[PDB]
Amino acid sequence: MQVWPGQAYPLGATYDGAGTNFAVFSEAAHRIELCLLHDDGSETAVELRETDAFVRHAYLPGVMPGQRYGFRVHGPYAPERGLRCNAAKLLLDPYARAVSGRVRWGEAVYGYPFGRPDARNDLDSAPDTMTSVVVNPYFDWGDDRRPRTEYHHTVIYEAHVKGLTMLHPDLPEELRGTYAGLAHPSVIGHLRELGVTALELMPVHQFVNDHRLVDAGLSNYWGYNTIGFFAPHNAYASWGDRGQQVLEFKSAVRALHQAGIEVILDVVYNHTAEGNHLGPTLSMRGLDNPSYYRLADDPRYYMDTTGTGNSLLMRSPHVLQLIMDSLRYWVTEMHVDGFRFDLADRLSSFFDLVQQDPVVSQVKLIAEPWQVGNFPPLWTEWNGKYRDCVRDLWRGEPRTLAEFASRLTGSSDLYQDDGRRPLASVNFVTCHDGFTLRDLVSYNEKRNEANGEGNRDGENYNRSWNCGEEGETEDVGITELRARQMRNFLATLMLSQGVPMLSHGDEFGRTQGGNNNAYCQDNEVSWVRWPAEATLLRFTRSMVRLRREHPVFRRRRFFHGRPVLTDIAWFTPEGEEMTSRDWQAAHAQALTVFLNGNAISEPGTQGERIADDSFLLMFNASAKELEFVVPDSHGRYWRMVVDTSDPEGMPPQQGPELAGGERVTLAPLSLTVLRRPA
Amino acid sequence: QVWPGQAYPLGATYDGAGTNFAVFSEAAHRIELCLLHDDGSETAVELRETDAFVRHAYLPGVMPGQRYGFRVHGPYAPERGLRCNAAKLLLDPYARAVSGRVRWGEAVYGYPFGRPDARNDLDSAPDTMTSVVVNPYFDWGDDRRPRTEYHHTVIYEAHVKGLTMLHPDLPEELRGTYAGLAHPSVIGHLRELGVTALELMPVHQFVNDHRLVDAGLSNYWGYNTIGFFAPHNAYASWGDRGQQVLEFKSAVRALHQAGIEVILDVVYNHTAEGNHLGPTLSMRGLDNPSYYRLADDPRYYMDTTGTGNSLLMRSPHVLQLIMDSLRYWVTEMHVDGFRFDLAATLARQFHEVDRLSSFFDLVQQDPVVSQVKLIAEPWDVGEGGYQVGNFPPLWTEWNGKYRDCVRDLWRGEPRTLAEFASRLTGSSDLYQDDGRRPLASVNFVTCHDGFTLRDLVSYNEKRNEANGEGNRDGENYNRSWNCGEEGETEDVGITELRARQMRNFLATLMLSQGVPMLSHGDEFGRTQGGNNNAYCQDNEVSWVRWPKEATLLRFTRSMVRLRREHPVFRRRRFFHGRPVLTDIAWFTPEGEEMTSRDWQAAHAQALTVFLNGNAISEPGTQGERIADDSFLLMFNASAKELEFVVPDSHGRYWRMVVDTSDPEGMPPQQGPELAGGERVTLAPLSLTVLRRP
Ligand SMILES: Nc1nc2c(ncn2[C@@H]2O[C@@H]3COP(=O)(O)O[C@H]4[C@@H](O)[C@H](n5cnc6c(=O)[nH]c(N)nc65)O[C@@H]4COP(=O)(O)O[C@H]3[C@H]2O)c(=O)[nH]1
Ligand SMILES: Nc1nc2c(ncn2[C@@H]2O[C@@H]3COP(=O)(O)O[C@H]4[C@@H](O)[C@H](n5cnc6c(=O)[nH]c(N)nc65)O[C@@H]4COP(=O)(O)O[C@H]3[C@H]2O)c(=O)[nH]1
Ligand SMILES: C[C@H]1O[C@H](O[C@H]2[C@H](O)[C@@H](O)[C@@H](O[C@H]3[C@H](O)[C@@H](O)[C@@H](O)O[C@@H]3CO)O[C@@H]2CO)[C@H](O)[C@@H](O)[C@@H]1N[C@H]1C=C(CO)[C@@H](O)[C@H](O)[C@H]1O
Ligand SMILES: C[C@H]1O[C@H](O[C@H]2[C@H](O)[C@@H](O)[C@@H](O[C@H]3[C@H](O)[C@@H](O)[C@@H](O)O[C@@H]3CO)O[C@@H]2CO)[C@H](O)[C@@H](O)[C@@H]1N[C@H]1C=C(CO)[C@@H](O)[C@H](O)[C@H]1O
Repeated sequence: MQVWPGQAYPLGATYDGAGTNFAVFSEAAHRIELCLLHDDGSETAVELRETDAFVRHAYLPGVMPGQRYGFRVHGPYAPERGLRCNAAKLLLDPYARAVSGRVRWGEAVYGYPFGRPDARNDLDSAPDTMTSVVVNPYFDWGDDRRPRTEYHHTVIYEAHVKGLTMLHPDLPEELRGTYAGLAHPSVIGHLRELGVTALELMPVHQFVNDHRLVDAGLSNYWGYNTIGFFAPHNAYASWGDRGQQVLEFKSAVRALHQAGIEVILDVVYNHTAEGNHLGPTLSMRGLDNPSYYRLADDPRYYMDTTGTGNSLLMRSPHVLQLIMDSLRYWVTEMHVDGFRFDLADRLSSFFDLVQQDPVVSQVKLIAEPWQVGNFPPLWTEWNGKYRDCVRDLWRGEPRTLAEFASRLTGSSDLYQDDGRRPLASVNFVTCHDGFTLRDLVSYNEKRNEANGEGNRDGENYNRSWNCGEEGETEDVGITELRARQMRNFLATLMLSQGVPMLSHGDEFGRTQGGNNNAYCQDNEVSWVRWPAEATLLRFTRSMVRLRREHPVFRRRRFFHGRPVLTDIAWFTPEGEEMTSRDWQAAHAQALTVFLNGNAISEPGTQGERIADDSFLLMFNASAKELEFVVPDSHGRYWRMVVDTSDPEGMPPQQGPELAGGERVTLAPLSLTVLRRPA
Repeated sequence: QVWPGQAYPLGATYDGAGTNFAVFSEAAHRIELCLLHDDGSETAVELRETDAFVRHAYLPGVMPGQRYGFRVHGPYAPERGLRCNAAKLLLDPYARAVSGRVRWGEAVYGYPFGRPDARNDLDSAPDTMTSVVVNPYFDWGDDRRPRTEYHHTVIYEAHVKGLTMLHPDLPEELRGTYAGLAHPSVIGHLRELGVTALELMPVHQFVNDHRLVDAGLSNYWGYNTIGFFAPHNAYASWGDRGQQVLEFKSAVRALHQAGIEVILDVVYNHTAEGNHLGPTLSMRGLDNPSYYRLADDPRYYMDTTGTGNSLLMRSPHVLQLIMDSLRYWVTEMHVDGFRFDLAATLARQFHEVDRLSSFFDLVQQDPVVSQVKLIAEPWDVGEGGYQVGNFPPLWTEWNGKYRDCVRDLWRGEPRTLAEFASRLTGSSDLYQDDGRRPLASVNFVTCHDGFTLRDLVSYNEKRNEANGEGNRDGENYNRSWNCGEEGETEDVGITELRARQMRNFLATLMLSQGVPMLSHGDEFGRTQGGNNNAYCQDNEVSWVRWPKEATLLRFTRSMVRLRREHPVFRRRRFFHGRPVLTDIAWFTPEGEEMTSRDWQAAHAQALTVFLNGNAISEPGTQGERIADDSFLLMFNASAKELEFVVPDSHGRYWRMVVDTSDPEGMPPQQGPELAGGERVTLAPLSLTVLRRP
């Protein structure tokens, strides 16, 4: 069987039309065998003899897309030195473009014998692991254009690929819960009409169903257990797992771009599915353990800075190269538009590589900072302080107004000194972590007993109010207050400076029963129920529309304040400008903000001045009715455009005209917006 | 008309309707884009939109050929390392084309000549170089990067101007220019010599040092870079307003058509702005603490052994500039590889491993940069940073130990045969343990640093007084022997020996494992009159004199041909040696196996090396066996006639193919055939090579 020396680059299996180049890195390896799997369970093994800077490689003529392959590394098994090579284990190609199968849990997938953690286990793992597959790279994108929606026009919608469409009645059964279902015109239509410009997907890199969850009757639903950083998770594909999942994902991106929607991927580079020293041996632990993972003071064991078993070695050059090769691959070959990272001196070279890379540095780079306000000036960040503060406003925490004013206006205290814009602030009321929007107005405390960890998992301080009853209620008064509270949250988010993120299904009032950490619930707890929910839907679409049609809510600069033209002003509910004393009043829970649509200094794309209507934002988060006074001349008139006290949705319902100096009564825990054209 | 534009890419990008301008500075309070007109006047525009400290604007209607520059308003505080000074017209570090030349006066300095810590408010615009907007268009046609594997590579280091300044076939307009490099007479000379890669000495735009100009000298070699994205304008016949780009591309396109790669000597470790008394041209005025490694008293600059300043290699925008530069020269200028010098002098507490870790990380992972030829000059042997053998295994290196050892052997230095055997076979002791191939050692006997080949056999000591530093510059320990007289001679005996010695060096280079590098003009026996550091000699000291069928050229062309025809001299694996076929064997001149006693004897100055051509284990590109003839290399590094016995069975015949003591050149002359067991005497300081099928 013909074997040529081939190329050390690129890494992985590269098909050229007549054959396939294989190249895999290990500096611990003594010998590396490429194993070609056949459909009958047999193997043909061929040595990767040619080595260049510890990359072994060979080109194999006649090897074609669809071929299943793996690697066997012959090398030391010395855990006291951090070496865990075990040639009985068929290893996943870290660069695999497609991964087939699933893990069948048993002794074979572990590298140690089932009595002793530091001895060696000799059963062949090949029939019980996932396997890499050679991919044909061809895909006709036609006129595919990346939307390149600027941040001040962005609305992010975080969605789970399976849960978003698992119960959608317009889709055929085999598209439901799949990548292809994302391409369905009904799903794309709903995202379009919501005003969504960026679909952020929960992890789509090939991950593993944790043995712990499988053994407990659960499954890894969210996917924060990556094993394949180049392969789209095969369980979300209905077209098949031998390359077809690549085709599926690409056609989903292509359909979303035809609708003008960006694809952002949640990517999890901080750990892998191989876990701690008692986890399985599937790819990197068997390839080169000290080069990939951060090892403890005792090299037998793994630094676990996240709770997820292990930690990638961020100073290691082939870890950095893999991460970058992966980001470039998802942008350049999968046509995604950005990334959401959790990197829970060590990150310095990583940040250096991101910043200078001409492909990656130009996509949307969104960070989970957990480090709030400390990512480099090209990163935007999830603003958890925004979430906690807005949650505090509407639950009545009694000194929130001063901080809420900052969060409402882009959190300058967090980003201005770094040299960023308010658009660095990704604001959100809910996400996949914690309560859904409806559970947040319905539960004081989390209900995660179905996750099998004794209610020890998930956030303990939810900053939530059940509105008078824990859980589901018959009371129409509670039900209506809950519905307004949800409107308060959604409206606060769409009227805030920064970049707003919505959590899939919140536009429908999705509930998880008070489960605030549903990572392991691949069932009706989490799946979107497609459709009272018509008032919430109408209210959300119109709130997104208001934001889209008024630039003063989405400025590129921080508000200037009063110069010693005024672009923003703060008033008491009785209509007097607010003093420094006013900000500390203990039961200060109400406020009027004036936003001056005549005072937007940022030019538009061709240098033109940007003009807008002006607004009055009246917040009552006391538990009582309050009279507000429109601060203005008695002859100037203001149109009420938002009133979250309206049970039918204002918007889209439109409101009365108000004269300056005229009193208006706001219901407890309510928001009203007025719109004088100026 | 001014639009916000974009912060990426950095520099002036022309789209067809106008030009985007983006420049980095963390220290600036305001940045003014200045647009110079041919009458000296300026139209200033603020770069108001700022993003991660990149200020940018798009100017519709601004066209290629537009001269521009930056003025940074910001703090002048040398105590804090801030040297922003809006009176200085600063260069765009990303300038694709730099026009003009520095006119040395007080206006180009950030400080007044009496007080280094005061601010100099003179306008610098009439005395500095200016950046030029360029049209990126170029029709490359069928252009292909040769991607010549290392085991087929013959490098030829050349100075753009000196290579062709005196070439009689070129019209005067082209002599010494990028256009000159593309002349069919120049390309044809390289093709016939066997050259596969042309390594050009610094072509990045550089500055004529004030200390040289105020001495009647100039900067000829160019290790004083100011523009890392622009081809040096003084090497361009076509003009300096954008044409220098087109001319450089023409040269690369012409060389690729002959199948010759371009390697660029690149100097990223320091700039032409020098220490705190140097001028303020680009980066010192833009963001001084971001660009330069500053001393603990930030007024002052850490340096890199006496160049003046040192780029901050841990700075993200320094790394981005270097990577952008590398990518630009590869992707758009189409060059094939780089020779780096990353030397610096760090204070005790800091280490080179942490200074360059990100840089090496960046280079290894980048899809474009990591796939071109990456050649490093190591720190020199004493002042240890990255010493030879230490660069990461993706890199190849100038092997200075090869140079020293082969010079010592043909000098007759006492105990050289041991190290020589190692250098001759790829320097296994420098490259085998780190996982590299013998192709990691760029071998050479001469380069632009030190003596030319002819001077290496003509002088015991350097003569650098014309360079203006009292003979203190350049290497003191050349490992040279003048063959019996210092300087030129009319003695026929010393001339014969000098010619033989030059064939010894070239034959030794071409038979050694590794990648050979030739120094331009050594094929014509170029001389510098014993000047061993001719960096400031832009004159007949340095330029190549072209002949008007010389023995040396004929001998060199055929030695390169000998290597190209026989894979045993350019293997991809280190020699296995004895255990088990035997691929290499070492013999005394009397013809018996070298023991460990023979390598260390004082008298050990002569060797017979056997190279087994049926023992090449590494496959070719389609997995087939590589086969070659077998060879005997007989070295007489002693100073007497010496008898060698052919170490072979009693009835096998060998062809003599190299004999450096033949004065008409062998090769290409064809010698006789000898039988195993025969005695043949070799002249002192001579080399004979025998070939058997
Ligand atoms: N960067 C790079 N360098 C190479 C390669 N092949 C050889 N080198 C070098 O050539 C020397 C001799 O290789 P050899 O004749 O095959 O002699 C080798 C070979 O017979 C065998 N060996 C080493 N590695 C392997 C391997 O991976 N597979 C097999 N089948 N044999 C190996 O043991 C001998 C001594 O091995 P070394 O100490 O490593 O010394 C090696 C090694 O330094 C390569 O593919 N890439
Ligand atoms: N002509 C000129 N004036 C400058 C500049 N930088 C600051 N200023 C002026 O001084 C005001 C205070 O600036 P700030 O502290 O940076 O507070 C700024 C700053 O944090 C932010 N920001 C404003 N423009 C930009 C920008 O272009 N890029 C980024 N990343 N942030 C900006 O908006 C806030 C309010 O800015 P303004 O309303 O415009 O009001 C600014 C502006 O009038 C400049 O480079 N050129
Ligand atoms: C292994 C680990 O699984 C479970 O942890 C899951 C979390 O409950 C989820 O909240 C989810 O966290 C991710 C966030 O949703 C996301 O926003 C992102 O930032 O990454 C987060 C973490 O990666 O994903 C986790 C599952 O992927 C479980 O609750 C947790 O207790 C489990 N840790 C056990 C594992 C062993 C070692 O294998 C021990 O090290 C630990 O002490 C165990 O508790
Ligand atoms: C400024 C510096 O100019 C002279 O230094 C030159 C060297 O003599 C040349 O040999 C050449 O060195 C380069 C190598 O050829 C090359 O292989 C590469 O590795 O880089 C080397 C250094 O870049 O190029 C140099 C000039 O371009 C001169 O001999 C030297 O004395 C001069 N240094 C003076 C400058 C002042 C500050 O401005 C002080 O710091 C020093 O003490 C001065 O001596």
